[PDB]
Amino acid sequence: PLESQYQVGPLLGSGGFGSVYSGIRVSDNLPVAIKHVEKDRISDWGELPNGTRVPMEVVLLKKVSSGFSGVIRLLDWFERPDSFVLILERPEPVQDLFDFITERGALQEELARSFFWQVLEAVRHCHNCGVLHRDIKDENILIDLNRGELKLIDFGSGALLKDTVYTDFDGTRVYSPPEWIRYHRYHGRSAAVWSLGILLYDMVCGDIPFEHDEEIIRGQVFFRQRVSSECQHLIRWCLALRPSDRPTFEEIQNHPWMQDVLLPQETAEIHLHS
Ligand SMILES: O=c1[nH]cnc2c1sc1c(Cl)ccc(Cl)c12
Repeated sequence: PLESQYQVGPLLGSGGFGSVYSGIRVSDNLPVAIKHVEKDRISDWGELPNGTRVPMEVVLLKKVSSGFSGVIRLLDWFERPDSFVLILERPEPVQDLFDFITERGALQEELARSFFWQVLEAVRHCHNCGVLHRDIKDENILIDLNRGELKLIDFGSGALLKDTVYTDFDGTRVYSPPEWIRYHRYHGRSAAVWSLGILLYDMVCGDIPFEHDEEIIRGQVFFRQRVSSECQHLIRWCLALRPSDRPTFEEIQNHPWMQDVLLPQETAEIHLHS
């Protein structure tokens, strides 16, 4: 044990999630990301199937790590006196969706469809595993640029999925539903669907629809870019003011805008230029 196991490269990012470095597993030259989180910046703690005091983020990542490639998988973790260190898979080359949208602007609908579909599969996988992400947004999605595959990251604001009301939240406010803003109360699935509507709008328009609380509460969607009526309808459906008026995951994936999605590799070859 100990970081004789890993060679450390450049800082890849830092923010609310901690600090993430590029890394190489010395053992087999596996590319990895190395994420440092300060103990004092951790509020939510859980314990393992084993039963040790770990950050909730480790509990959640363990529950979603395995066969599916929709989430960036936890390979290992270490405790330090003042911090935890997490070793995560690193696709190469990779770009986060926020940066991809910054570089390219509003996405063509065919591309947004494939991207949005993969996000839905990823979020469904988390929920099936009993994990609520609570911070779905472009900054928390990585693109494996050669494979055309999207991967969910930073579960540091998430929770165990439950069927009762959540009264806490520490994700991104501008992706948070009106019921959180007004009442400080939400249910996990319908909150997630709201965040998915914001993300979808973000993809086809090149920015998020709401910046202020009053915009969120009003729920009035203005399309700033040319977007098909089918896409507008799905977006408007996801952004329903009443949580029960929002579509289920099945209803989203069965929507006419979602039909005939590109395969990931088709997506990379057409849009990411493989
Ligand atoms: O978990 C993460 N949080 C924040 N950033 C990242 C991760 S993984 C990862 C990988 Cl693999 C490549 C590049 C970045 Cl910036 C991140």
